[PDB]
Amino acid sequence: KIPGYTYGETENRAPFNLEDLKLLKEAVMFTAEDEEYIQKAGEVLEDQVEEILDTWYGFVGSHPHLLYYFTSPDGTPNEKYLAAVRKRFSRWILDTSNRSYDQAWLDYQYEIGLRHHRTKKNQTDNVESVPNIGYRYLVAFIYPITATMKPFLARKGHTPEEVEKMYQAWFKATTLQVALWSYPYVKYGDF
Amino acid sequence: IPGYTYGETENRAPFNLEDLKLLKEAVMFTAEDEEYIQKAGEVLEDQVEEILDTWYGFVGSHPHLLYYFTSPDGTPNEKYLAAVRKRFSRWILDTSNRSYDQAWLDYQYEIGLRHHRTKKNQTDNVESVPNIGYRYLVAFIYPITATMKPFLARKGHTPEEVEKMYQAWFKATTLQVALWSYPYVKYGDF
Ligand code: HEM
Ligand code: HEM
Ligand SMILES: NC(=O)c1cccnc1
Ligand SMILES: NC(=O)c1cccnc1
Repeated sequence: KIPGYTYGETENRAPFNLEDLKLLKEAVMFTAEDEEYIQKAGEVLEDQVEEILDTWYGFVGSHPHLLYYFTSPDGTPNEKYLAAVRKRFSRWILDTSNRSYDQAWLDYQYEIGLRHHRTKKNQTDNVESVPNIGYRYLVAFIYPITATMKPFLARKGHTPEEVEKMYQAWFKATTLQVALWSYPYVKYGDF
Repeated sequence: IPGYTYGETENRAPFNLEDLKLLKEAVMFTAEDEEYIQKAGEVLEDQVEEILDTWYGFVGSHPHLLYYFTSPDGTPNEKYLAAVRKRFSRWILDTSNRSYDQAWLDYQYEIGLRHHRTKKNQTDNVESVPNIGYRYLVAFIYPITATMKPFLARKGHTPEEVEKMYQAWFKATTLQVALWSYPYVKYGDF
């Protein structure tokens, strides 16, 4: 059992529903074709997760203002916090590819948003860290999380055309999710 | 261009150049991207109309998106659509041609304000829906980025050149939408 991973058993119902999701999927051009290709992406990425995680953790670790969000008050990285989050982050890669984007998925999207936001940050792992991750950086991270995925999608010998379809599905899915995570950040009624 | 007030905004941006430096690092934007975004402008300048038609065609095909240009009776305000189109067209050029400096940041705050209820519908003096839900600005990062790709390949540049121009475009779009969250975000959570 992954500590803190509460998919399917969240405290709250999401403030967005399956009709909201339908319309947001339309805004990111996500269709049944992307459902298929995100699943195929999962098959390609599954045994590569550790190397993907090292790439993403390496990026954050190389910028003091980014590693900042995992630090103790003394400004040093909380290693227990980093490790605990890494397990759930790893599972998120699989979820994106393997879960149906249903109400349970949406409820967990709200949860992940709440956990980056001051509402729930630091509570899952019971750590003393910085209180909030500025929303500017969640949007910003759409780029690195999307673009640095591409070389991994090509590592199993798939053609550039099939890599392109898996990559676009990943881009769309990343964008869709960060959009949802904006909810706890955005003034009530403005989301 | 009616309503276009770049360099002449009545507010200073709440984010400064040090904020921009750090956000550029977050989207992996470097001097290389500075070069390639400028090169993208050279490629895209005389393609703006076809680019606009694609983006407008996407919005027009979805009632929940075209919604944001509608009059209270639910019918599209074509004057609103046309006036915005001119400033949207200029935005494409600005992204490629402006230094990302204080003037640029000031106008980034302005564009955010104009999507938000703070200033939406004031620039063109129209009556339309009061706010554009922030969910859709983030969402639009995908279509605004992805649909640009074919246009960057249309002037005979090499695949490596096209890819670099496209990555620069992706970074810049992401960067800008991040900034535009400011008026939407609960005070102190940005
Ligand atoms: C595309 C953007 C992002 C993605 C896909 C992402 C992914 C994730 C995931 C899957 C989790 C675990 C959720 C769970 O508890 O099950 C998480 C938590 C976390 N992430 Fe992110 N994240 C993003 C943006 C950011 C940014 C910009 C930072 C700043 C360094 C960051 C730092 C953190 C921290 C500190 C936690 C732990 C939060 C807590 O205390 O519960 N994330 N992220
Ligand atoms: C990547 C995301 C987006 C980009 C790059 C973008 C770009 C722009 C630009 C450049 C302008 C003109 C700014 C100026 O006044 O100089 C504008 C205004 C406008 N956009 Fe967007 N936009 C985005 C998201 C959206 C979305 C999701 C909608 C919903 C349909 C939308 C609808 C509008 C409307 C209605 C205006 C006029 C606002 C006003 O009354 O001032 N935009 N946009
Ligand atoms: N490195 C990252 O992008 C990251 C790691 C853990 C949680 N959220 C984001
Ligand atoms: N079509 C679009 O994405 C669009 C058009 C005008 C303003 N903002 C966004």
